[PDB]
Amino acid sequence: AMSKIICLTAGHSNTDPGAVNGSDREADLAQDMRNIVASILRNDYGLTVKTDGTGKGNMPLRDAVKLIRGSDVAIEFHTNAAANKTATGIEALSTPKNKRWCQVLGKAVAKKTGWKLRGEDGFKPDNAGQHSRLAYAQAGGIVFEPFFISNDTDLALFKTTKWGICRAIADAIAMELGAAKV
Amino acid sequence: AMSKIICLTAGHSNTDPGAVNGSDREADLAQDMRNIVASILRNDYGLTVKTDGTGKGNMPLRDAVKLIRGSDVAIEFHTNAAANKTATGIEALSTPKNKRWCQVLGKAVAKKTGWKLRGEDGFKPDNAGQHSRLAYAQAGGIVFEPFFISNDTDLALFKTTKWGICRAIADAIAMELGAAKV
Ligand SMILES: [Zn+2]
Ligand SMILES: [Zn+2]
Repeated sequence: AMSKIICLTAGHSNTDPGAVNGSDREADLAQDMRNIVASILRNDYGLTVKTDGTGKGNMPLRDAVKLIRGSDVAIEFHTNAAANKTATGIEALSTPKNKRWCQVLGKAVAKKTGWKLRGEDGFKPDNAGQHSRLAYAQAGGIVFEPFFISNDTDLALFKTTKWGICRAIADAIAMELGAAKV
Repeated sequence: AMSKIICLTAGHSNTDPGAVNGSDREADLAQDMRNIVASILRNDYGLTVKTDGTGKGNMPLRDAVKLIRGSDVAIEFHTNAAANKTATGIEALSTPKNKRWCQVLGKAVAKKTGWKLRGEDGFKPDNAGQHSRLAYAQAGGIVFEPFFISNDTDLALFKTTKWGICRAIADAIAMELGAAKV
């Protein structure tokens, strides 16, 4: 696990913040997910994590893809959104190579939240995907959408259990890599 | 600053979360402040920080005061609240003896955000106080309330710039303790 490289990035930016629900912005939620998961992987496990920093995300695709290629797992955090404010659940978009990783991530979040796993236990393939960062998924990264920002109830749960959810994600990544806590 | 000790805690708990504004809760914002500032002081400045953990707060007073007494500076993060939803500004409650630290913190946040300083450049004394954790300030800790959760505009600013606000706080603490800015 100490030879492994985990890439974590955040979708969207301060100027183009993705989906919004009130004063909650996708860009901000994605920044929190990337930062918290990164910090736990580094602190609790001493693992190598490469990121697009601690600020907002939306690293240029060219640069992102270079990071994807240099890593063992690469995850960009996003929130889902629908006009239907009852739409709910967890999904991760990637190539079939990454199905197991998508399922590990999705299950980690489902256990903590009771949210529904969409797709195949949280996996949706790139060949059928529609996304602003579909190119990231096509390149072998994972576009992870743990919840719909448009779902007020799920968003409230996320906001009240953010650190616990992100710890579940970090712990699941470490477990899959066989990394013990340090 | 390498031999100094900082204490950081958070107000309120998961099931008694303090003031709320929609699905934003004081306990959760306080947890973010405490965790982000602590992580910057530890990871960027290499300083020694004592905390009530990475979860929710409301460490018992007997325990909290042990940390206050064993630190060079001790801050519990809270949010202010009012019936008047346009009430605004920064305050830090502590003993008179501890005025300078309160003003350092408040002015740092004012510079970053443009928020108004309440009291004397952010300081308010423990001897005229009304607060659930007044006893934390009475012991010479600092009950820090950088903004009113009840103010939609200021809460939104916190939400969109929190990592910068928390870095401004961490920088102010480090520099006052003798460390070079990072
Ligand atoms: Zn997105
Ligand atoms: Zn409070």
